[PDB]
Amino acid sequence: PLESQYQVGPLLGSGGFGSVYSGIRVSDNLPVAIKHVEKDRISDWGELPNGTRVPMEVVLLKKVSSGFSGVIRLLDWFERPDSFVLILERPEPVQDLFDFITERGALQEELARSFFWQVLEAVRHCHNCGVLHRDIKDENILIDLNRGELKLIDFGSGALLKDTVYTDFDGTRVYSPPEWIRYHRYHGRSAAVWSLGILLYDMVCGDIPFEHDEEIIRGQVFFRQRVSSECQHLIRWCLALRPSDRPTFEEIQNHPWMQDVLLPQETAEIHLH
Ligand SMILES: N[C@H]1CC[C@H](CN2c3ccccc3Oc3ccc(Cl)cc32)CC1
Repeated sequence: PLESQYQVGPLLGSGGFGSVYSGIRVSDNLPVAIKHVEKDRISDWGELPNGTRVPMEVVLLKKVSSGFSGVIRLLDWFERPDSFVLILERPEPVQDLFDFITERGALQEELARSFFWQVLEAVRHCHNCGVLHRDIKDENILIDLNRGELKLIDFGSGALLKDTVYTDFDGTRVYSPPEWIRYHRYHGRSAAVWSLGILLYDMVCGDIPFEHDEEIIRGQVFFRQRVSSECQHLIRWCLALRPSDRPTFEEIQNHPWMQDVLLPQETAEIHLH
């Protein structure tokens, strides 16, 4: 019944994640995103609790989509003969963090603090649910412009969280940690923290800190914008070369730069209205 339940609108984007369209749920006019993925291009499968063969992406989304959170929720899904179709929440109006930064340049620290805090809360939620995102970056973060609320997208490179080593990685290279570059090995949480350091730098500097493998491995951070000593410190800690020298999520959120975070609505009033 997919074609009757949803009115399809314009294409929003396409890439390694498939093709995503704007949509409306006909039942109640709820704005949705409709994501199509060809079966040929799915290397990663799992099974539901009740147990049919689905993309791992659906497993992971189902695990994180219970209750409210800073993740774009899976509302429904459908199987077609050559594709899967996912129905996702769609905030309106919305802009991804990559475009937002591209247009406004480097973010004021107050705005970066609010945004970074919300990303931490969302990643914590994922980890709590037993999901590792593995591609945390500006283009996988949506901003609900009216509410000042950030939402994580794209679990297509994600995995079940585990305490043992990962030796596969399909995320974005320039957000990938030095242990991946050097050894093709990482642990979930510490690699996530590295990607968070890259993200935070991107927010306050308006560009990523490392372009080449050699710079990632060297791990020396140069600031191109005026950034507070406390923010520089947090970034440098997240980007520690040794995984065990990086902060835990608790330590990031208890860091002095992260004090007195604005609520999402206040952030929208001050910075987005
Ligand atoms: N850098 C990208 C360019 C394409 C869109 C695609 N998109 C999406 C892509 C992949 C997985 C889930 C997605 O979930 C969405 C939910 C809601 C909207 Cl409005 C959009 C998506 C977002 C920004």
